[PDB]
Amino acid sequence: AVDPFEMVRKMGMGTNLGNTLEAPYEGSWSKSAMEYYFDDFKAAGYKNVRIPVRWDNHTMRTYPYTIDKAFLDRVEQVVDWSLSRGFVTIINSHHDDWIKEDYNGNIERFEKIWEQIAERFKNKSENLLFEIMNEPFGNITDEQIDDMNSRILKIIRKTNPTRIVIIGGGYWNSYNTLVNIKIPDDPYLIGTAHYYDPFEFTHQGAEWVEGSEKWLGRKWGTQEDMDTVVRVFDFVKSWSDRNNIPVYFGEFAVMAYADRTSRVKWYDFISDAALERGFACSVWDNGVFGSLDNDMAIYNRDTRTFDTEILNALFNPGT
Repeated sequence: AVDPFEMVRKMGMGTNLGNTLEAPYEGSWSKSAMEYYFDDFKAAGYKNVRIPVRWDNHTMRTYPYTIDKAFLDRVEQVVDWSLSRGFVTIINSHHDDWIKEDYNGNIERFEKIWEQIAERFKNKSENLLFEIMNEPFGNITDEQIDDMNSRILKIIRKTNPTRIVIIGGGYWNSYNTLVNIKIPDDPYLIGTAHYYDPFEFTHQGAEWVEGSEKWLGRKWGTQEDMDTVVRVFDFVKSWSDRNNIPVYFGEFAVMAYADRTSRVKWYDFISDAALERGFACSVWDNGVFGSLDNDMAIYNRDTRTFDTEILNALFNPGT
């Protein structure tokens, strides 16, 4: 039982375990979870690991909506690796888009998932954090997002009275949305946004983004570019102060298609701006270097090395 604002301190700067467990089946995308990734992340200086989890294919689609024991075991094993090394560890539901596309029909099932997650991990260390829903988008409404956060939080608190829960809002956990959510009356909470602004810069040539090709060549680094990030982070910091709730940037990254000076600068400036204000961070890393199509990578899981230049920008002040 720990104050959110200390937890955000301890979290400092960290990483996602990208395209791993949130893929339909583990290994269908980037390489499955391995114990040595955590040794490497530790040695790199990351203080937290966010672990995306897609529960869909491991969970029954009829009552009682049970999660395959095997799959919880697998996730418990990976979480345990994280907690063992002293990481602040975060599990969520990610890419579970079925609940976003038909909130009304599916909310029973989502409730059941989170009941079971809450149960299995009830006894873990306080450094295990639950994050309710990655990136709401589409059909689901703001009202429904607020309803969900309150609903699911309640289910979690039955078995996890004091574990910190992370909540955000719609439009891909935008900051614009975070600032307007209805915060449940609970003292163990953190709010999150994902920062990918400007989207056309950060996602240029991303193959899964219809129209990406046309942004190729976009640079980033002007005075105005920088001012915008500060103005937006101030705005988020004010919300944090007003509502007495810490802020967490669960994802940020840039396609390797981006001009190399622009790319590294962007990582540097976002880190330095978030951390200046006491925000926790987890950098997005999908471990993909070829094709550039799919590259938002830092750590190569085969060669067991890091894009050192970027890694340094995350931890150090630029100029």
